Amino acid sequence: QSNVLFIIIDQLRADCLWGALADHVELPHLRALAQDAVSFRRHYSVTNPCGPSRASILTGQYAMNHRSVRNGTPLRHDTPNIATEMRKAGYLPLLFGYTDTSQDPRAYDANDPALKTYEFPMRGFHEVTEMRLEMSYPWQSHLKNRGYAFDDYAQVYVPRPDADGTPRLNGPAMYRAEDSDTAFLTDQFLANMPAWAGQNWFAHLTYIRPHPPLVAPAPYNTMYDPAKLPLPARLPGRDDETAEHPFFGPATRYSSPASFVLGFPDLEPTDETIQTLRAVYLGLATEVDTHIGRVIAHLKETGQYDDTLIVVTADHGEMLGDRHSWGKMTVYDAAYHTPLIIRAPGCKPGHVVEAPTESIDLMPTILDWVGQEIPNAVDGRSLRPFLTGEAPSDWRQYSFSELDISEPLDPTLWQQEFGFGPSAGAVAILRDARFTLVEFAADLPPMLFDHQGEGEFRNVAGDPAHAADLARLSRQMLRHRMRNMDHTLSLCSITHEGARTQRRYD
Amino acid sequence: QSNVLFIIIDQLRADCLWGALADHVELPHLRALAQDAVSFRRHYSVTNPCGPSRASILTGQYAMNHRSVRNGTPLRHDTPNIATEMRKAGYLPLLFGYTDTSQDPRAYDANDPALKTYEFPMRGFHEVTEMRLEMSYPWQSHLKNRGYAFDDYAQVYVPRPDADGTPRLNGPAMYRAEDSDTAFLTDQFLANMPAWAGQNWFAHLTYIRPHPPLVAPAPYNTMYDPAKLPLPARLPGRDDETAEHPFFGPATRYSSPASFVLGFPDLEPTDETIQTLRAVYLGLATEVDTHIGRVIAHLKETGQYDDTLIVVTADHGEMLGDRHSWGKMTVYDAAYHTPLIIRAPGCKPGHVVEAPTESIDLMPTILDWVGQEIPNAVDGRSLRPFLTGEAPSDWRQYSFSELDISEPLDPTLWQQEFGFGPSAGAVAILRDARFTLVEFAADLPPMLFDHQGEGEFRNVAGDPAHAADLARLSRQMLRHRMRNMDHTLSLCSITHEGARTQRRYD
Amino acid sequence: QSNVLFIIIDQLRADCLWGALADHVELPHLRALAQDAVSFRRHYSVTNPCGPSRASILTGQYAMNHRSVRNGTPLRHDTPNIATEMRKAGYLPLLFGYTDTSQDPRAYDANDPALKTYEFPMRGFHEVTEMRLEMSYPWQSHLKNRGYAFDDYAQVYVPRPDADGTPRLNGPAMYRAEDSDTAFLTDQFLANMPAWAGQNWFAHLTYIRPHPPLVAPAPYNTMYDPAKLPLPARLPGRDDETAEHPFFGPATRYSSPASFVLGFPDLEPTDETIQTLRAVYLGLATEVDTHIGRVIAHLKETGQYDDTLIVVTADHGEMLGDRHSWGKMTVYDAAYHTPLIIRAPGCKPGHVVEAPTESIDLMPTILDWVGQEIPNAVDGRSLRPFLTGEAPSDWRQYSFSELDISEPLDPTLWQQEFGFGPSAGAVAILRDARFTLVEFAADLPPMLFDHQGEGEFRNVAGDPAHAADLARLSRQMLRHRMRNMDHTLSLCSITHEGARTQRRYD
Amino acid sequence: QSNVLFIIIDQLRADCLWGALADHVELPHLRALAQDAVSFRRHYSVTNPCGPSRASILTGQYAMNHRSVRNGTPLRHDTPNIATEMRKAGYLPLLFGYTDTSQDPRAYDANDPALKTYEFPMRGFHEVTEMRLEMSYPWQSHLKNRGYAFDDYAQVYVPRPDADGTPRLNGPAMYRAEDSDTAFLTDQFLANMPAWAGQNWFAHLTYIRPHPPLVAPAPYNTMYDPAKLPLPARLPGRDDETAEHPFFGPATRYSSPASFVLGFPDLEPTDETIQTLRAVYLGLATEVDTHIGRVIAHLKETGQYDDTLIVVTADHGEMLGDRHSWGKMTVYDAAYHTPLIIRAPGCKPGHVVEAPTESIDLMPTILDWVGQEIPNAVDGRSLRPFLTGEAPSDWRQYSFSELDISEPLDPTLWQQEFGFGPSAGAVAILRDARFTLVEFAADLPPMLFDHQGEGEFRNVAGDPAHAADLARLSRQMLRHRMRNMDHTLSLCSITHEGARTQRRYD
Repeated sequence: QSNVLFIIIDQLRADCLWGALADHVELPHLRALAQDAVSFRRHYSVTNPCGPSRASILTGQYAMNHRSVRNGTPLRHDTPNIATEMRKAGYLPLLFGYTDTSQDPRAYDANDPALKTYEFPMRGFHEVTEMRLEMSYPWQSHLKNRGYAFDDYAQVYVPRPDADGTPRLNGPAMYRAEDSDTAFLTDQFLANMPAWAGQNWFAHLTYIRPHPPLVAPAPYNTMYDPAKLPLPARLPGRDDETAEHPFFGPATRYSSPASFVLGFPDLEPTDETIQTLRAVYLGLATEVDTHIGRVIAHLKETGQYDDTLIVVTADHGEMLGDRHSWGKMTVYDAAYHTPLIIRAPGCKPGHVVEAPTESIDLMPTILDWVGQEIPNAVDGRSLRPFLTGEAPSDWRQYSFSELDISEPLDPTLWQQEFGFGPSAGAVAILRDARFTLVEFAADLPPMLFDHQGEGEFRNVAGDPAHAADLARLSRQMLRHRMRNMDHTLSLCSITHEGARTQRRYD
Repeated sequence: QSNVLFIIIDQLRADCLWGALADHVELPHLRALAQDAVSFRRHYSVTNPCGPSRASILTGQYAMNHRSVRNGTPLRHDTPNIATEMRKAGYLPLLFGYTDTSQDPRAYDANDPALKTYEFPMRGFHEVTEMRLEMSYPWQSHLKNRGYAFDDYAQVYVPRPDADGTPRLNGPAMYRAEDSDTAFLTDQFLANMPAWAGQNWFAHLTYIRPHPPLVAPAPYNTMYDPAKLPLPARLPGRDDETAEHPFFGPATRYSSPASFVLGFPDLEPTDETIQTLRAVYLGLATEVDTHIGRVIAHLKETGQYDDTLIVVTADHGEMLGDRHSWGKMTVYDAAYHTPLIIRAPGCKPGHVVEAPTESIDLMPTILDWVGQEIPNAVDGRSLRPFLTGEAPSDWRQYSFSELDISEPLDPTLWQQEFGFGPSAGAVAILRDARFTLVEFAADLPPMLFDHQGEGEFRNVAGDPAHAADLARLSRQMLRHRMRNMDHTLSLCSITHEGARTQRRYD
Repeated sequence: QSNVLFIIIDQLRADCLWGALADHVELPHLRALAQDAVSFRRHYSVTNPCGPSRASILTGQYAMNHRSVRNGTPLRHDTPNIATEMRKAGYLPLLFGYTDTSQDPRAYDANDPALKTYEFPMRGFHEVTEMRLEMSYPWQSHLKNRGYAFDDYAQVYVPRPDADGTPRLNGPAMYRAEDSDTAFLTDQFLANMPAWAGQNWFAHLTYIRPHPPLVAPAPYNTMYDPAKLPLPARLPGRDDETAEHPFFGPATRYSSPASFVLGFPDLEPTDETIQTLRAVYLGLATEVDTHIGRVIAHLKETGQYDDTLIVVTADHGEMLGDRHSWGKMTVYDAAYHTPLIIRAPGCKPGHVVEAPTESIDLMPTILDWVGQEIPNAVDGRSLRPFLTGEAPSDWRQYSFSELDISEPLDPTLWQQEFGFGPSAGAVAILRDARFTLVEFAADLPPMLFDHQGEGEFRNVAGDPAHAADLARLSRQMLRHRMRNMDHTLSLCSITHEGARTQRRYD
Repeated sequence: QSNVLFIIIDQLRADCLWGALADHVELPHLRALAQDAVSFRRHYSVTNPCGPSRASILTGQYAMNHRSVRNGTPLRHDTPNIATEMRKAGYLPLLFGYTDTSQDPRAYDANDPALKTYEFPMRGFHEVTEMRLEMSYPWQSHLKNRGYAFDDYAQVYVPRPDADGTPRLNGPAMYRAEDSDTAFLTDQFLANMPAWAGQNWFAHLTYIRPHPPLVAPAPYNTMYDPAKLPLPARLPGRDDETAEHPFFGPATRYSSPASFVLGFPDLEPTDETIQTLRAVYLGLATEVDTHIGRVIAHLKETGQYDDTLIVVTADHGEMLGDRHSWGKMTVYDAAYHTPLIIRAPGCKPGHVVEAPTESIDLMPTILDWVGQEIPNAVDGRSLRPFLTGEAPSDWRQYSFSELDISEPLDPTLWQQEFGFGPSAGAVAILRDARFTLVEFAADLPPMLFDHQGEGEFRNVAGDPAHAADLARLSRQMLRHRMRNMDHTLSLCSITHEGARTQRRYD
């Protein structure tokens, strides 16, 4: 009677659902859901990459609090999360896919498998289908049982070359559409959900696609013509990007078209190459949509659609060639701006939210809706007021994101160039109505983007005419960090009668 | 072979040992130790009051990390501390006094005595003598057994009135000097240490005095003439103090001479009153000094002096009427500037350190000296290079302190006047060679004190001529927060072979 | 290169593989494995029912040590088990089916799903396929997706009635053979194991069948003619069984043919009924065998058969009408005597073991073979010496089993009749070469079965001619309990240099 | 309002307070308390020695359950004890002395001081004064400060030799009576208890004396003439003792007069020697008595006597030359029979209890009286009904004791002579109204003592006339083990609504 369906699409841009790229991709099921629900237009990931972003989404805390700042950085074992809190509400959190959680070494034996991968499922989640990108054993066994020939898992991602053996960038995937990673995970959800109907269930479905190595099964590989797509938003050359801030030198080098596909090691970043990858990515998104329609159809068929809290989002964005860069290890909005659709029984269908919302607001929304206590450790705030077309009077007027550009055992390109250590790798972003401020822990100058001017296309931090804006935004950023320190026990008080707690948000 | 003697005097100002007040107080044993050891002249508490400031000293972390931000705010049970780490080195940490540790409610039964007091001993410490200000059962029993008449513990702190019954502000204490709180604790140390000689011991001895309720046993009560003491450093009136920044309104109103003594509820803050309290305070510091000489004499007599790491400091300072304020719930240096003497076998005797040192540097110094691994959670750095007259090239160039002006269950005077909640109570101080910057989490403007100008006697943050200094120092403060986030697991990495760690400090 | 395949068949009698019933059932794959491996002929479960038996098999301890004495009795969270110990060896224990583990309430939130079922998976096991008898959600969803009509899970177990609607006892199951519980679990193993090939895997496959509610899909339902089967071994009537020991009154009443099937509430225990249930049970065993052949074929096809430790056993026996009783809540051998086949690279193929072996010997055998330390808590001993046709000189000369006939919240039929409480429900069995002794914690007399006389068909404990045998066996039983008390820390010693441990078995 | 005073005298025989030795020793304060309270005449320790016997008293469990079976054998960290349970009731358990608790290696760092001694204080106890026999640092420091000359702690226990330097067996102790171990501990209790008056306190005071090395300060050393004392109860020679059962060979050889004193390595067990040790022991018991009178006087003086639950007992007994043996590593009653006096407001003064009581009954009595839930793990039963002169109808009809004659790292004299390992060291004793039965885990025959015949002076287990009594008592012993298995979670049940518990005791 009270179900929770939490879908995370890895790496889908907000502008593909609504915005600059929306008219160049077919997303009917996601657009039909938005039409029958609440869409959040100013929704941003609080951190990057995949690991820190998921840690934040699943714990409801900023990276400065949860401290799983990089892929492989452990998360404290006693950190309250959506699964642990939903278990207190009597739910068995069902997992279809991955959580990308780096386990606490203090909670396991040194030789335990859980400490050998940063793709490991988070404490509290009950895994029904394991579908981690680097280990998709059920999907790999499915392809082997289907009669697909592959001596290595990496061979599965190589696009089919031409008849003459010539490698083809947008060549169809070695697997048919019905045997794809997207189709298979959806099939596993539909093979396991029927018996859960009637009881209160919590299902967490995580789609990797669209995501590198970029390959799509027939007909999605060529469904979109690269020649009819818009070119990425970028300055004329890679050196013009690096000229805006020295940070962009390592950023445009971190990822490339050559690292986003398998079988093309010497791949040149030409307009033909860039547009092909862009078309493959969009085809993978239409494939995800198609399979999401089947998930929705199942809820309607079982009469469970109206009695379910549906949460659809993307973990982080993707540059997609924008600003001569790929991936999400950068400071531009496209790496953080993510779609968010929430359907709840009695919500305002077709309602569009313009207020800044954060990835950390998801966990408290779910707990609020089920009627479970939100821990004080949670930095995020429930989006429930927005569901009935309203809003809280004391809402955020800016959004905040973090990044870490250090790696403890293998120094990053930024560390090799600028010479900072792994305690000074933190980057912070503050998105104000007019400005975007970027501040580094390391000895790198701030970035300032004026949306009333050139926007993200010009770093104006060195301009003395913007000194008062720079000082005001940086104090606003300083205050945010001071107002959002670890609240696990900071609102508890030791009194003569015992320990007494104060609720963080009223 | 390797002993550790860690003495902490509560509320002793740095300027009493060396500085403005040094010539008005006799501290021969502390000054003799400084002459035979290393003195740290720019040593500051990283937080306040007692509880937070004790949590920082004993954990080696900033309050932003340990999160025991106010008296009664719980400290995480799994937080590494000097006692837990010394236990790994094979030491039994002996406690003579108090730690003022607010226990983790998650680690105890709801009705446990440990959760009813914020004066409770820290995990790992083995208590030999209990001597917490609000308790002191061994000392209270010593007083009853010696035949002192008192129906309430609060009666013990009331100064002896005149023969005619007239209350006397600097009246001698009810107890004789040999029966005092200072004498009794020293006697308990000397009644228990003889059998520890020969074995490697770690003793932690904590003197409350000098500390309110201000009362000194004969002859200390009147040893210093209030009429011959210098007046406090202050602006002419209370309104001049508060005109500098609104924070000082509630800050000068938080403590008073009337709250620093027992039996004078209507006590007027006259110059006669202020100077009397100041003379009583200095008399208690001299009595602490005489008893510390007995502790040193014991080490020399047993031939344990040369083979012992001696650490002598104060937890925090005391305004003592300076700037029309009392206590340590403020932002001025007198509340944080603390004496620090370190004697180690082979140190440079009489060496004076001018580099900025922090209270969090004590725990890593002890661990380094015993040869025990310093946890990555520790924000402080070992002072060991300074002991042989050297100094690390990458050492601190500024000091950092924090305060919390909010109370979750009982709103403070600042909360009542300024309207902020318990998530916005944080204050931060950055002490640069020239400037001191104060920044609030709440919507209160910064403070800026120029030490080449009027010093602390003028807040220059609103002066346009200091706008560039203000912006530069605030970025330096922002970077400090970003460079010192929780390091418990942030330097650990999940690899294909298991979890691997990176050492924080060089 | 070093794999572990651990198969548990729930409720299969030892005499079906080799013995009295072997010639009346086809088990070719299990018999082919025995021909190419080591068979253990005197193998007994140390406890009953399913829960305590599994607890013992998975922990390697007697019920007197693990204390999970009934279905629903919690097992201590820190109890070392095969999964926790295999995780230390670097294995991810893969679960296909169930463990029937009652979780520790001290380790979970009061409202957690893990505390609402005693079928919950054991700590350390990674569940790939959930197949718990009372909740087979993947199998129930498979039947629903296949187009099977059922409004209740209990309807799935009702045998197909005749054309005219007349209920038929050995009617075929509502599901076809390819859609059965046995077939489905085997399919899930084969859908997930291919990608594990090459790496060291540990797979735990648990078959419920043969087990009530007795129903078999076509053609297994009628494959064996009830008219050509031998009748159960029993005294002439139910009252003759109860006359041997008053214990047998509640035992023959606990289970019945009517409780072993669904859709026959008034089912009479006629010879026609008893033989039909017996034929259905044997058909379910041939179905299990058939699917085990597919598991073996997969290992051979992948070239993983010779490099795998294969362990095949049954958890507990089944009375199957023997002694006018059904199930395993009794003291006769048929309830405990279980098949055991172990194949290891380099073992003696076709070797038959006659020495008494216990269910607790499985966990130490696996750990020994992988080269992982066996905890001292483990009461069982490695069967590795028997694999090369040898045996240890200090082996057991008797086997030991336990049962609990109390229920804390709902008093059993034994408690209602004899009037004992839930601290006196323990029963103990000692199987000597000649005698079997049964001793009760409650005020019920012992049982003594002389195999050189009438065997289990006559309780001779009241015969004064057997007083010396009774006294000798009871002292042997007393000594066994005293020699097998909780060894978790009893072999550890606190010394002046620290804690030192002594290995339980050399 | 509700105080708990728990005094434990180490090694005081029951027959010294009332019985065979009572007329040869002055115990006025203990006898005055018995006259104003309830005395338990059939009170026995459930295990031995000190460590196991202290673990049973403080946990309320049999050694078969708590498993700290020898000195140095760790006790599980999560074992509920009197201190942990009293902390739930809001009490701070104050310790004056020792608990002799072997800590759990799983709960501490490998190098922790707590894992280097089996005299370490039990979890939950708040140590006020440390006074363990192998340590006693406060008492050793009291001795150095008072000016006693000793270069080694062992020199303190050497009796003062004659003027000519001739060693004297009953020579006065080096220290004066006012400086003794007994006097000093009492002084520490009285120096710390005054400030606890008014509040609800729980004080645990543990006197080592009477206990080896046997030495008494003047005038106690010679207060009793060894020539006027009765000789021990024994068979004529050592070989007569050992002829009764081979166990007594190593048991009479384990301790001797030479091992019960310091400075006499070649001490002959003559009647003069034996009687001298006996007179010294009785003199130390009289000195314990004088100091207990001061503890009682304090309660009366403060008006806290009538409002306090007073529990006075001994941990175990002492052979004292009886049966040619010393100490408590034996099976005779003198090693277990201990005095027990309980005073509670409203009890029947002068009431004498004859029912069998056990050391495990103390913890549940205290918890019951304070109104705190008794855990199911507790094997003991509250003695509260007996306090008002009543007796439960389902009370004990026999008492049960255990011993362990094995040592994991250093094989005992029994292991060396009989050849059994450290899993077979358990001994069990059952005291019936007429018989005493002794059963070994190792292959040693039982002992049977008829109290209507020769008592303990003849082992009658081999007599055919006692074969039926032997079999009956051994079944009663078997049933006791089966009725008292670990109850930590065995009465908890996993249900569809969660975990539900059943109360152990009626």
